[PDB]
Amino acid sequence: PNYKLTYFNMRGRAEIIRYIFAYLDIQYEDHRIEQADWPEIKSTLPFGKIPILEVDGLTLHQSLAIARYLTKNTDLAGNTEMEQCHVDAIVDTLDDFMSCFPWAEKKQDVKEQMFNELLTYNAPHLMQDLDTYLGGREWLIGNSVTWADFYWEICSTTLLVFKPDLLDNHPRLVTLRKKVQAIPAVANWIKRRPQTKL
Amino acid sequence: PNYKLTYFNMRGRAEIIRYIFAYLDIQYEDHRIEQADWPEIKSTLPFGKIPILEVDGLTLHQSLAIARYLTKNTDLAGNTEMEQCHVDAIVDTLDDFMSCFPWAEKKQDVKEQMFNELLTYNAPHLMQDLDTYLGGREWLIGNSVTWADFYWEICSTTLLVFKPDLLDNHPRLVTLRKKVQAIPAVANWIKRRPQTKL
Ligand SMILES: CN(C)CCCC(=O)Nc1cncc(-c2cccc3[nH]ccc23)c1
Ligand SMILES: CN(C)CCCC(=O)Nc1cncc(-c2cccc3[nH]ccc23)c1
Ligand SMILES: N[C@@H](CCC(=O)N[C@@H](CS)C(=O)NCC(=O)O)C(=O)O
Ligand SMILES: N[C@@H](CCC(=O)N[C@@H](CS)C(=O)NCC(=O)O)C(=O)O
Ligand SMILES: [Mg+2]
Repeated sequence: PNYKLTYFNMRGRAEIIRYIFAYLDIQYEDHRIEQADWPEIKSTLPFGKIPILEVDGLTLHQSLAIARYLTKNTDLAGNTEMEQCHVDAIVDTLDDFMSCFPWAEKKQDVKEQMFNELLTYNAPHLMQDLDTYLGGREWLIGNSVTWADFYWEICSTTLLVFKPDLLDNHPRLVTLRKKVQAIPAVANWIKRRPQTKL
Repeated sequence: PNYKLTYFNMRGRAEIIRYIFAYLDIQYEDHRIEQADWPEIKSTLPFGKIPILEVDGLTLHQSLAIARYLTKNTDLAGNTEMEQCHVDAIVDTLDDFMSCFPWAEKKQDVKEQMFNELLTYNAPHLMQDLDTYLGGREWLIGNSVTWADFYWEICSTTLLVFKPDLLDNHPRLVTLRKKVQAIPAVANWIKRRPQTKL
């Protein structure tokens, strides 16, 4: 099966998919577009949003729907039906927060305001909830790595760009990040991927 | 299993779970709370949000994570892995849009203006995408009903409270609502359920 992933030249919402392809050792075309090219592609898409994944002439959309599809019947999914629910719940909780940021805001003063509010007021409480949820366990769900751990690592990486001191009082969440980053397939991708801010 | 759903006295984010329970003929306690008992329960919740589902003492959160868990290994989920991806993608698309509305805004004039803005520009754009995606086909995904159809009907029911003429130029989306509402288990629930605005 031939895979083509289309997104902007960033980690962003597409990176979870990039991690999953790397972990499962699946070859794919990593198509990165400029904003100048986007409107022409946008107009042809059913819902006009990216990332999209083309699989055998069939265009999938929604990053987490795609991530779930790719991890289905693999070791990145939950090991029980209930664990799969916990995986989906943690990912959605993270996705809910990341989606609050006005990534596409053109007015800089309004953008900086919102980022500062979310990072200063809201982010610390999410960290507290995540840290308590993890407890003293090795991974977020179950006894082995899932794509929820991937998603945590990806979200936290972007948050740390704007607020470097986010996990100062959360050593266990730092440990989880480093374990995800230590997985060979993930480590390899982290080193070779295009180095962008977001 | 012993199920207990906790949410406000409204359809809201919980209604998709209530539809699935009714369609699959699965018994559960539909616990509806007032504002008075929310702070007490909120403290016991790992992530401080509802709906939540308690399954034999084990708590679950995130409405769509719970919905997907309940539809596991049924035809409601989608027949193939690819269809299940389409189902997930449509639901997330609808959920993304419904999440844009300022449901908890206390400034009534601000709320009015933001609702009007979303219903005038964004809603019609999404409706055209949904309508063309459905085409002249019977259901949104595949040959039979999925919980994506349920979710469309639920979301559109709330949207029609604020803009009654939203689907007046989309007869195919009106037809889809009617088909879902006519499903015996859904028809029974819609008659039974408490009457609320949202
Ligand atoms: C052209 N520019 C204005 C558009 C670029 C959009 C952008 O910066 N996307 C972006 C950048 N960083 C994070 C997310 C994001 C949003 C929601 C959930 C997410 N999860 C991981 C990243 C992520 C999204
Ligand atoms: C005053 N406050 C305590 C009540 C706020 C509850 C409320 O109005 N929630 C609500 C009401 N109507 C729709 C949604 C909603 C939000 C996001 C995705 C959704 N999908 C279906 C409903 C829905 C949520
Ligand atoms: N919930 C969707 C959201 C996708 C989305 O909104 N993507 C943004 C970029 S991060 C986009 O397409 N922006 C360009 C546009 O809206 O025209 C997902 O996770 O895929
Ligand atoms: N993505 C979550 C969002 C849940 C959510 O935010 N629910 C609202 C009520 S509809 C809530 O509990 N808000 C927290 C609060 O204001 O106390 C889900 O779908 O379950
Ligand atoms: Mg979501």
